Amino acid sequence: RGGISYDQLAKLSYEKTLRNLATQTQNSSKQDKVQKDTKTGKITIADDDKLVNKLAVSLQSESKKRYEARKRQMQNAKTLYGVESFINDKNKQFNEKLSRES
RNA sequence: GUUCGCGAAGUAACCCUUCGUGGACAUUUGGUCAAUUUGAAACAAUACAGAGAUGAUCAGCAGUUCCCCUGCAUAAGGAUGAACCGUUUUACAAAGAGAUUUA
Ligand SMILES: [Mg+2]
Ligand SMILES: [Mg+2]
Ligand SMILES: [Mg+2]
Ligand SMILES: [Mg+2]
Repeated sequence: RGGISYDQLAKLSYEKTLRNLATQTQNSSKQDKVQKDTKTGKITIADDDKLVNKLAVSLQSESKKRYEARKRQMQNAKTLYGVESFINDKNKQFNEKLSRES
């Protein structure tokens, strides 16, 4: 049991997004360079604007999905426990935090 | 202007006066700045509030700050000098079920 370290958590997050990129290519397949300017020193990479848009969309979708999966957790945990005496929400979140200690 | 020469005129008798002409002496101040409104002090007054830890009443001492003010100050005081008192979501996974799809 126990917790998962950050180097093991990062690999599992990297393994998970590779399966999201695998099925994204499978759902697409189901439906149907390097230039180095010598004067400036800058390196320009030419890439597809669709794959850059799909990168920007999927990060926003994962940002909203974790935002909504946490918002429902806020609305559920506020309306679970009311037995022990509280005063405000920061007291409830602290007295619940004492319960996970024991 | 002074002084050292030189030349001419007059008085002289080689000295004085006069005006011509070479030298020498002395040689570069001040402003970062213009004299009332438009290149910048600040108080006071009026209005509106009105002193931290509190259940009430009383001492304070710090800290953080791209706020300082008094003071000789590395002392101390400025309400414990003031401001602080809010807003708060992703380093995120692993297991186990029902609806909607796909081709
Ligand atoms: Mg006091
Ligand atoms: Mg006092
Ligand atoms: Mg203080
Ligand atoms: Mg003080």
